[PDB]
Amino acid sequence: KWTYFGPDGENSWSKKYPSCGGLLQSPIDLHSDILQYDASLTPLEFQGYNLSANKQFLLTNNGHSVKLNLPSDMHIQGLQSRYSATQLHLHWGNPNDPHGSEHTVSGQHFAAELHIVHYNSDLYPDASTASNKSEGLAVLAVLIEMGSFNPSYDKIFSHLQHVKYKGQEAFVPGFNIEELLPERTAEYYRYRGSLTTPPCNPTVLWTVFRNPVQISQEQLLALETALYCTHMDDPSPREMINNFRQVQKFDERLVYTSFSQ
Amino acid sequence: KWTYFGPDGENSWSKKYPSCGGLLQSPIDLHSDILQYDASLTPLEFQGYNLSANKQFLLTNNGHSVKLNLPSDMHIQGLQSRYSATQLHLHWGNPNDPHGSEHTVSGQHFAAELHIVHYNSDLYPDASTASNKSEGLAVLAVLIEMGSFNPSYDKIFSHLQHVKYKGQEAFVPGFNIEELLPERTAEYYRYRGSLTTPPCNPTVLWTVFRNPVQISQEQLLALETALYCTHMDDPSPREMINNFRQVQKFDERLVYTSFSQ
Ligand SMILES: NS(=O)(=O)c1c(F)c(F)c(S(=O)(=O)CCO)c(F)c1F
Ligand SMILES: NS(=O)(=O)c1c(F)c(F)c(S(=O)(=O)CCO)c(F)c1F
Ligand SMILES: [Zn+2]
Repeated sequence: KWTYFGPDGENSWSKKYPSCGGLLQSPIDLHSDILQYDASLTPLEFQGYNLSANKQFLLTNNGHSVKLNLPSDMHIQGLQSRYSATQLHLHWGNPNDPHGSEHTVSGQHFAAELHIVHYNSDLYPDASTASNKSEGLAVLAVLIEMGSFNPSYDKIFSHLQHVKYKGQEAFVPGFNIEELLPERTAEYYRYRGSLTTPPCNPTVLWTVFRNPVQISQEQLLALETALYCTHMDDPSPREMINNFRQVQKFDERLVYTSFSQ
Repeated sequence: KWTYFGPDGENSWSKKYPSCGGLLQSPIDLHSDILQYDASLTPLEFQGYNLSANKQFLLTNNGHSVKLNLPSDMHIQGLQSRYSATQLHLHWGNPNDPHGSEHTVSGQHFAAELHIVHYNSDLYPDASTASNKSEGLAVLAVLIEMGSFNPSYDKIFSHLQHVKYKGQEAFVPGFNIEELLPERTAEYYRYRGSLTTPPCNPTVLWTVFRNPVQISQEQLLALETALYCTHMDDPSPREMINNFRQVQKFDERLVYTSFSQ
């Protein structure tokens, strides 16, 4: 299987996953020279993000990240098709180099990055069918930096203790996923790109919010140190750290912004 | 048939060149979390770098960078063996994006990068032999920013038109190679890494000088429009632009600095 380190690391993904060496690869550096204001980029509307407190949602350690399954009535309104949620998950660095976002801004990482994955439910029945198809996916990316304690992110992080090892699963009671989004979600970067993980299909409409969220030093350290990418009984355990892809070349292309200011 | 762009680009190099997916890969981003001062890193001495103006040195297109062959009596003093020079070459961007260094510093690219490749001549008869042996090679890297015209670099750039296509060769009169190095060569970054091109052997002792040199906008444009990766008669010409590898993960590796700060 693929990993972020050693022989099955990202320089080797294209051997079993040819799209990882093809066009439109993500993530990318978002820097001034390639930004272009596009007045067409109006605010997204987040529908069904207030998940029933009476429902429980599956949290899984899948050996690559921690993922929370989301219901298909949750969706984004404002794009060419309805894009329905399927899962969220995170990417981070490590305590010695706590700079593990996937996208960078003017060459700089953030501490971590949250992805809320949606699929084109007008065209496809589910995210696995959509993922390799034209206009299949839309991902929202939130950049995460260290700062004040974030009660909303703790609604996920308080369960990490139950998903410590690969394959493990816990349930999270519904809460308002919109609380994980930053201020002024009207301000965002938008470009066409790819999954940042195998099979790297170039099927993702990216929206990366301009403003980061904050979590505390303790929360960031918790995320960096809670999980393993190996099964519980593995005699050679490995910590799940540095689970981000390096930035990809992006030449003669623009990233559109909904802000000029 | 490896390239820097498209289907045979750097995410695919490991399909033919396994070490490109292995450990110790270069280049890297030099940033504070991975730096450590090392007082044992004393100044290098550059011996036989003042090449006779009455002698000439072969410049060649190899379809990857322009390389200038260097004589083996040119060498570095100060490492744990004598390292004798073999060649120098460059990496650069393109006219519309002059940001093609390989190493970055705190997430920023420089305009271009000069590599002066040396091999351990105490142990090996030639750089090719050395290149697949541990610490077989020592490369000096100079970061190049856009600035003032540089007459010394122009001693190379003025000959580019005789080496416009793959396989072409030209002769460059000797000059003092030390004129290509920056100020305060005593301050450098040192780490164990790899070739930045196929076959990506993890056999380089890297020294990246702290301080950049300048070349002008017109010199960068000349360099970025002078060369092709393809033969003269190729019916599908490809410009030699953007010939730099993305930075590589580097964790549980430190970069040692000969400067505190
Ligand atoms: N990092 S990323 O947001 O690019 C990304 C993933 F990591 C990811 F795992 C999926 S996926 O929803 O698992 C594919 C459908 O089965 C994605 F669809 C996806 F887009
Ligand atoms: N730009 S770089 O300096 O790291 C570099 C290479 F990438 C590189 F491949 C070689 S190489 O030793 O000629 C090829 C070995 O078969 C080099 F010699 C070399 F110096
Ligand atoms: Zn992701």
